[PDB]
Amino acid sequence: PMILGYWNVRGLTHPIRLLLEYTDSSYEEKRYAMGDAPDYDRSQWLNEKFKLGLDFPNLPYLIDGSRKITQSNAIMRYLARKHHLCGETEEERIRADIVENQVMDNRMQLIMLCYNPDFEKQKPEFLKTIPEKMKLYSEFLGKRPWFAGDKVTYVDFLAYDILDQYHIFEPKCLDAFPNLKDFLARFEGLKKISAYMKSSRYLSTPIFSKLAQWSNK
Amino acid sequence: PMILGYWNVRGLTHPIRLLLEYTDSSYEEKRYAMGDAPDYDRSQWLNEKFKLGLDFPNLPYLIDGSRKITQSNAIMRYLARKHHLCGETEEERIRADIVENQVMDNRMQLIMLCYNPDFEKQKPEFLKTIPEKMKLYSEFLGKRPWFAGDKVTYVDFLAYDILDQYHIFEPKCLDAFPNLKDFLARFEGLKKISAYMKSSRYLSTPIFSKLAQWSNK
Ligand SMILES: N[C@@H](CCC(=O)N[C@@H](CS)C(=O)NCC(=O)O)C(=O)O
Ligand SMILES: N[C@@H](CCC(=O)N[C@@H](CS)C(=O)NCC(=O)O)C(=O)O
Repeated sequence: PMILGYWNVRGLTHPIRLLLEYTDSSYEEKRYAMGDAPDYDRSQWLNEKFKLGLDFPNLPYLIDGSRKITQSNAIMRYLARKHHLCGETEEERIRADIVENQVMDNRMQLIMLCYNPDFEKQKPEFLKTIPEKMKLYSEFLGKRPWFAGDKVTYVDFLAYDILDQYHIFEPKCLDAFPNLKDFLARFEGLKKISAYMKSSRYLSTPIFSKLAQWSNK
Repeated sequence: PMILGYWNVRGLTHPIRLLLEYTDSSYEEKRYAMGDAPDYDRSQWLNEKFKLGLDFPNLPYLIDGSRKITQSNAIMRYLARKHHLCGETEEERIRADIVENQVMDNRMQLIMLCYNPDFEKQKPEFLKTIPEKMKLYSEFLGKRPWFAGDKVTYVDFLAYDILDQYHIFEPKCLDAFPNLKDFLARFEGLKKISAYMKSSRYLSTPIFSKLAQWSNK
């Protein structure tokens, strides 16, 4: 089988776990654990970081036979090409390129606030900003059923993830965008997905390490 | 022609400027300026940020007639596809994806150092880490002429830039790494790049905005 390695956290690997399932990949995961405070030992990983033969060692990684990959986006694109889940048209490619990089931006912003020592001070001004981030998702999708077009592509996995996360963080952030909420239910309703969500392998939380101030446990 | 817009800095757009020159593209630039401390006015951009028809307004943006794109990597890929500078085989495609992503991480690490009020006391820890980053790019290029393989692809633009920037930060960081000093000279040796480095348009520094602690003027 293929081997997925990551922390025993949702982090940024939710979209890869979901694509592996949707595509019926035959895989196993090694979920590394971080020691507890104060130290938050990372030795379970560090001990083999440089022994897997990865060009640029990092988590997540994917071993797929003789193919070895790091960087979540490259893993996602690798799977997308393997299982034909890319945009077919120039327009679809442009939309997937954009979204793919927009979700990373929006992710880094959440990670930054979340691991910010002044998280409580920070919520307030950060939440005033969500509505305009959702609007931009909302208008981009418009009436299309999926982000690049007429077909589910790997970016739907990235966009579902990030929208789901913003929603955990601000339950009402989406009341004003029925099309986003509609997107989250169309996505949760794909066949292998609904099944994966009721399984032992499913991990929606925690999101971050115990380092976090949010969704850290 | 095509319109590229970004700040009047190198920032994260050096690779696009290079790619437009290497490909003999017809293009005009809009270089936005920002005020000086203490409030660093961004009003030149802000006045037109929501007036361009951009899906997710941001800098850099590229406009190619109908097509309006944001996110640097999406602009890079659009230019790559147009001018056939994409990997050709799967092996080239994975190497491209990884590098693209590895570049952005190494770039985010430098930006975070450089925008930390603690620059000076923090810098010496940052320097200790460089040798290991460069060894990774080094062992990855190996003996290949270019990053994805035997031909220049869009990723050599992303790689030239991040090696060039770290090289400006630590002039001696590449001494142990011949294939990289060499890569730097092969790239610069490209006809249209060599031509462009001497032109009126060339903008090497500053790299960061007036806010940074390093290379801000
Ligand atoms: N940009 C990388 C993020 C890599 C990264 O930041 N990995 C964190 C987990 S989110 C890590 O623990 N890295 C392993 C390491 O550096 O040793 C990706 O998108 O895959
Ligand atoms: N992930 C984006 C980063 C973009 C970004 O943060 N843009 C900066 C300059 S590097 C900016 O000034 N944005 C202007 C704004 O927010 O209105 C990219 O790769 O293009």
